[PDB]
Amino acid sequence: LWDPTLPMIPSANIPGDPIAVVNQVLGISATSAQVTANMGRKFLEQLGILQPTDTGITNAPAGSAQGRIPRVYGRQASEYVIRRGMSQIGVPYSWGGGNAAGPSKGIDSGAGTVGFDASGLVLYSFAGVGIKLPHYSGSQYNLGRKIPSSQMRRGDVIFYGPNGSQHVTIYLGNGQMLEAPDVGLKVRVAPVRTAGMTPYVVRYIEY
Repeated sequence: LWDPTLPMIPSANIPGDPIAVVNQVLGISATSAQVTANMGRKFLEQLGILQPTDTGITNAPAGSAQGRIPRVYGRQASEYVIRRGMSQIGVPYSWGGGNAAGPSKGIDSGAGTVGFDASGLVLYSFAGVGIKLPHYSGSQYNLGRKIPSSQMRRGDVIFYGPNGSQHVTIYLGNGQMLEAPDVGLKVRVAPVRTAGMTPYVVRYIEY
């Protein structure tokens, strides 16, 4: 039922729209959704397609094959997401860690450690193009569009455990995935594991 290489428990479940940026000097703070909207608007502006109605949030309604980002720009969007995640290789794992702005202090166990957990890394990566994801893998599994796992494609998101609750990674193609794996390790590229994998992956960006 679970990937037996990792703890056989649900991943950290961080509610709502957490504060992502705190600047004590300037006296400001902002949430993950704020940062994500701002990045989404910048991305749309860089494609030449920003509209006054755009908040910057680009998610498709769950199950729809139509999101805000045009299909002709989806490969570019996906590659930007992957670049963002890959830039984090070497950052420590932290249980509960990460927000749309970068690694962060975790929760519970991970309260004294700045880093990413699996769903935190995924949310950070996708935030660069305005795709807003909750900080819990099981909730991430309910968004986006399902693709059969046998047909996973670079940029799709792989899940593990019941309800996708254990672990989540970004598929890179060629049998490799980007993940924040477990305590004492760092964000890494690793071979895809099939044990405990859900029968679908999730696609957030169409192309």
